[PDB]
Amino acid sequence: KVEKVFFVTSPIYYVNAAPHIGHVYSTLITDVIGRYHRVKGERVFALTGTDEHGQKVAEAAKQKQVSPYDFTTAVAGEFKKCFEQMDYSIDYFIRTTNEQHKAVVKELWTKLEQKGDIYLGRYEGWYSISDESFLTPQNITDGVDKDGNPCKVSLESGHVVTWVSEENYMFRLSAFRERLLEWYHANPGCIVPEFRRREVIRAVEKGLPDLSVSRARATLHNWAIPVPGNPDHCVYVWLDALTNYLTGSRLRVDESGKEVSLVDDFNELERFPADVHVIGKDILKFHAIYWPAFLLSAGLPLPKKIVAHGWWTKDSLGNVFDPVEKAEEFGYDALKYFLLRESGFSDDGDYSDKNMIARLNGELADTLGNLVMRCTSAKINVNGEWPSPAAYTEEDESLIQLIKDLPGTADHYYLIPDIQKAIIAVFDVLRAINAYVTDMAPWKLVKTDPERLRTVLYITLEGVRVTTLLLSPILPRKSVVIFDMLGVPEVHRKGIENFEFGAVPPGTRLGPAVEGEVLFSKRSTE
Ligand code: MET
Repeated sequence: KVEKVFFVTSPIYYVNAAPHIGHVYSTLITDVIGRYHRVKGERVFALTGTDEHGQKVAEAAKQKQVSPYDFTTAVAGEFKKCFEQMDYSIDYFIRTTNEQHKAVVKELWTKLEQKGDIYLGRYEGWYSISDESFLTPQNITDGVDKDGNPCKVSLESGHVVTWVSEENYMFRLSAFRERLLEWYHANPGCIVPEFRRREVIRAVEKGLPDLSVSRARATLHNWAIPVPGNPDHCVYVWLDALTNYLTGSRLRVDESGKEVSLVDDFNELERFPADVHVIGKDILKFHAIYWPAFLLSAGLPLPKKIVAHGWWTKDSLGNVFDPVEKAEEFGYDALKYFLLRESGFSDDGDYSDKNMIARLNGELADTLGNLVMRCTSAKINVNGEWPSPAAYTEEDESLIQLIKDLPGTADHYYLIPDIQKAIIAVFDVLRAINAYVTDMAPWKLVKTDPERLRTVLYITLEGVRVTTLLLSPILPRKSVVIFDMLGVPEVHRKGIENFEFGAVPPGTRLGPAVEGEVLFSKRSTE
């Protein structure tokens, strides 16, 4: 197609409470996608951040008896600390309190208004403050609040809903039904997974109401962006929030990660529109309906892909999963592996300690770690080098073919994107490499047929190198330890050139050994 910066985003999270696993998972997926495109040698801009305005946040700050400025700044700081500890490679962390962001929101608003797509009207209806979401009466039901009093709750989330009757600026969303439908039909990969795409089409097929994009300022505790030309109104937190993707695309960022300039025209930085928006299923409508509608109105290009995973962007009754405690217990790369291996586009995942140990011991230690140790062992690799292969048998070639096919396959999965499938494909090949090794018994060959061992060892090292390269966006620190052990030069650790079989030449020396070297140490079953 065209050469631009591959632009991948995560949602920006409400700062009403501390960061937790949902946020870490969403930002993980964004990080992995970005990392894979970097190892393909593409330019990448990965974006994450915090949603800091609105009633929900203001009221959370009121509950803690602190000013919104101090509260948002403190919780935003917790998010940054958390993501730093998680060892992501995110290019920029945006906050909607940022002054440049507010300028962008005002430019976008003025466009919608000049286009004729904003009018003064009224919203009279249900609203979820916890989700900052307007709801029809079909999407609420009966429940209770903390006081046990009967109340209405959202069908979507189970949060308490309230009736709102306000003069509001309205966006003409109803006018964009046909164009949104055209967009879904013409780009059948634009929403992932496919069943969520089908949900969006059905919802839009039914018809769209107009959307309130302002609120009376008192309702918001004056914690929002004023509407241009009307200081009695505040911009809807979601229109403000979605705009973070446009803002991010227009920020020049220095080496320490501070924003230093806002460009006038997004084309200047070549990021917009996003190639992938990573979201949780709870915020699908905002990204797949509202967002493209605003862009169509403003005449901005639309995103290429929205991927909605099965977790809730935001969710205690005596049940905890602390990301850092787990990572300090089992390792950071292992935890990341586990989260991405275990969960597809569903809540069907088993996140017990029992299952974590099984995958750690089974896949990372027994399948991958053991293979790395065998092909670098002094016992088997007596000369500590990549040997030069002799002639290949049919069995050799069957394995070589699997290895040559693997890049093209994982690449497709990464681009869906479906990271779980990309992992399963790589491990299928690791399993095949192990079976080959068992078959050939290279420990026996050292004594018996040194020439045969050359071939078997070479194919093993090259299968390990390639699988590891493809696993490196998922296991960034361990992929480095593995490449060091194999003695793979830095240049061969990225680029599509190095997807090819045979990229590291024979005679390459292995890295230095360490006594009792741990790649993935097993954990007892308790
Ligand atoms: C533009 S994405 C906004 C997401 C929302 N703030 C949330 O936390 O769920």
